[PDB]
Amino acid sequence: QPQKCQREFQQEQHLRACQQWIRQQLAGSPFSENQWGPQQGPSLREQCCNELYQEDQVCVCPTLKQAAKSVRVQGQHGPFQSTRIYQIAKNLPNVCNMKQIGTCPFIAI
Repeated sequence: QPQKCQREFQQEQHLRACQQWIRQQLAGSPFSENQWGPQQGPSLREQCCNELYQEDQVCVCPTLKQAAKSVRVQGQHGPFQSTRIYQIAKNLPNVCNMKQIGTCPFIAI
């Protein structure tokens, strides 16, 4: 909503490790050893948890909704990914406390 960040976050410094680790929750990524998911890329949470905060708190959200909106869809995939994509992107600010105030206090989805 706030362009002050929605204009600086999407300007040319969106997210990836944040909107990418979630992509590892599917078959959209390879696998080798054991791990919560991205065994070959475990360094994504502590990375995104920062790569999402590095843009300040005015970017932590709802701006993130962006990097999360393009976490999969990119033309028309109907209501499917966003559902879980969000149900798994809502636990990010839970273990990556990056929103003290409450920009995107979503979860009841």
